[PDB]
Amino acid sequence: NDKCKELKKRYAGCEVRCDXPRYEVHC
Repeated sequence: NDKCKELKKRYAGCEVRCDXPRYEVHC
């Protein structure tokens, strides 16, 4: 699963922290 890699990477211009099952993203 490449989805931390690439949420961390469309939200490049925003805030986004992935930690295993946790998906943080402020965009």
